[PDB]
Amino acid sequence: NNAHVDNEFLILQVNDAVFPIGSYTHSFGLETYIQQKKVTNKESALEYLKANLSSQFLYTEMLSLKLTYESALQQDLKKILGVEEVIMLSTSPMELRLANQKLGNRFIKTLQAMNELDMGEFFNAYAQKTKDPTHATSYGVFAASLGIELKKALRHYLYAQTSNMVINCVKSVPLSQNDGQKILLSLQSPFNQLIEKTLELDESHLCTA
Amino acid sequence: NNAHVDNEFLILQVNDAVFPIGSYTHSFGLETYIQQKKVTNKESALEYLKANLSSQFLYTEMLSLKLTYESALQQDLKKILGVEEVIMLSTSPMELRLANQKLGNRFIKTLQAMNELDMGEFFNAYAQKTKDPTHATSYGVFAASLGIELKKALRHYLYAQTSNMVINCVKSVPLSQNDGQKILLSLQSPFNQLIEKTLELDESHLCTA
Repeated sequence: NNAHVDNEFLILQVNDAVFPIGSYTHSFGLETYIQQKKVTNKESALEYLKANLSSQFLYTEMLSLKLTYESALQQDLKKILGVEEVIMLSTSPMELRLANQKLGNRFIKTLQAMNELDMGEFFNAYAQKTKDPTHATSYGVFAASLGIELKKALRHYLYAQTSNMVINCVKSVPLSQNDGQKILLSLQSPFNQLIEKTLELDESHLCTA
Repeated sequence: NNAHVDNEFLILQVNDAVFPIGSYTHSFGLETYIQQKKVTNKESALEYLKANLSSQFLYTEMLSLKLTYESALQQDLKKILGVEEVIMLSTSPMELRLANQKLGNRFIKTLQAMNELDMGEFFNAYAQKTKDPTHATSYGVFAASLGIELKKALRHYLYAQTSNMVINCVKSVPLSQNDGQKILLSLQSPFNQLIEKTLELDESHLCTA
């Protein structure tokens, strides 16, 4: 059914800022750091981003993507829903939880609206049953369902999220556009460290940051 | 010098809509098609996009990217400048030519502002000598200079440009966001056809559409 679908383009399409699912929620956490004088320049923005990437973003978002990808390969819907339950029961404040659930639901619905894309029965079942989807967990199931390699799936998702984080810093601090690009370049080695760490973690580390 | 640079992330970074070089110029050509009732819905937008992609966008933009990539591998700056000369002497109207030159200059300058990225001597020389850079021609030299595979370089550039074309249609016609995503999905096979055709063409085809 997916002979006309090229995963090499589809992975760009679903990570594009124009993929119509709403804004990522990283700006929620950043808002306090600017008002309270912590993030003021390129250097302190870089510090904040490295710290964020290696804490909650790693132990919740990135890890959850890996876990639901791996569980989807095993057709273990119970484990996927279990992961989503842990995340929901750990996320504060409620406004952020609701924003995250909205984003996950919109990701699933936007895929389903593309009627000429067959997500397969396991994804169909996941979409029918999910109560607390997130962008990362639904994306993990999506990537596994289409046979997209895990490391690649992680790279594209990580870059897209981080581009959003950096542009939030550029607009909110504010910084020059050139400082934004220097930050993104500086984060490439951290990105590789983060992906390698993600592959070492498991359910026992979920939401532990 | 580039041990800390990962081309797999850099190619996403330079094709991101936030890469600070200004807007792509595809909307210039589209403006007439909407006012004059040609592009009115998803189907006619798809028709217009396929036609555009396989005409001037192929025989000027995509081909020029391939030509300057290949010439950069040969360290043939004369041929690169020759390609840019042909394009400049073929582009109408003057407002679009100036917009294209501005975009090419900004692409080069934005790369050069990232002081921790070494583009290499050949790129340095190209940047010193170029008179009529374009985004596609400068990107070709950039990709070859960093050892990014041609097909990959073409895929990321083609997707980014087409995402811009489709969102212009979504906003200007206007269309629903879902129709935009259906169009992008429908263009994946055309994309592969376009890349394969680009690899068959040479200087004798440049600007012939």
